[PDB]
Amino acid sequence: PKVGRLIYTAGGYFRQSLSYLEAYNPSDGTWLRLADLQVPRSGLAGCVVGGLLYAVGGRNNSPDGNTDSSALDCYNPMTNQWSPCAPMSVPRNRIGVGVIDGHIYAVGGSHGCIHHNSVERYEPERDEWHLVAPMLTRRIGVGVAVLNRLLYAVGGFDGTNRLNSAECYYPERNEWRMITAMNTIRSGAGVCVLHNCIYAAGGYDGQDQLNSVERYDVETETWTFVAPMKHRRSALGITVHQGRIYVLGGYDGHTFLDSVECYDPDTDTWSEVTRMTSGRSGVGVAVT
Ligand SMILES: O=C(O)COc1cccc(CNC(=O)Nc2nnc(-c3ccco3)o2)c1
Repeated sequence: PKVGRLIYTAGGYFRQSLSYLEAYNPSDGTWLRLADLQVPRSGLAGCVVGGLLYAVGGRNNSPDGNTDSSALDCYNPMTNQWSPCAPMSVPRNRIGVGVIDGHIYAVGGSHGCIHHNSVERYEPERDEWHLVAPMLTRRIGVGVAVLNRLLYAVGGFDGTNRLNSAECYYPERNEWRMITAMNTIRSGAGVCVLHNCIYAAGGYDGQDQLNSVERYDVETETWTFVAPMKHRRSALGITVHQGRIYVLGGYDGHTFLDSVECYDPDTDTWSEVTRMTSGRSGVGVAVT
């Protein structure tokens, strides 16, 4: 094929919610603009299932109004087209998603002043949503990752407190269990899994955006700091591509970042590999 896997960035915020879909090719550093979202959105989550890109929740924060989204839309790289899917039970801004067994899990997020602890599961082959057990904590700006077929919800804001706690969901049981809490309080952090560990990068602690990064190891059941990113940021996009973590854009209290940093787990170092076509925060990112 002309290209390998690409890192897709959908939506985001800059002065207002965006409809951009762009793709970065790690092999030659080129960016490509694709079909716009049907509705602008930011604070959404992105994931892939069966070669299809999904844009979940978020909100359309515009000059003349704000509308939280319960929408799920699907993008097909093969034809460069967006398709509306069944919507979720409720709008979820600052949502988290994870994929397990080809099913998409929508986690927490908010609707107005409602901070969800609820969680629902989407089955693409049926285009239908079903709620599952709710998290033990209400979490918006929660980070979500999957490890050993278990869904992890990390940090966030419960409506009052910003959290350093994290919990794990066992689909086979439909039970949530708290795990060791992180070193740092983080809402709107970038959370992903890489080489059998969960990473939590950046975020906001209630006083400033963060550049520190920590890693959870399941057999020691502990969170350990790794090399920090060069640029502090919350509401960043994050994904994994061939053994490395990519963080995209974000917000640091002063700027909408276009910076994209890459983490090398073998040397424990971060490098700025490229820049988005324009700075922005709250993007949905995935690789396919
Ligand atoms: O809805 C989202 O996903 C993000 O919402 C955010 C995030 C960070 C800051 C804000 C506040 N909005 C904001 O600062 N807008 C703004 N700032 N500067 C401009 C601007 C500059 C020139 C023209 O407009 O617009 C909203």
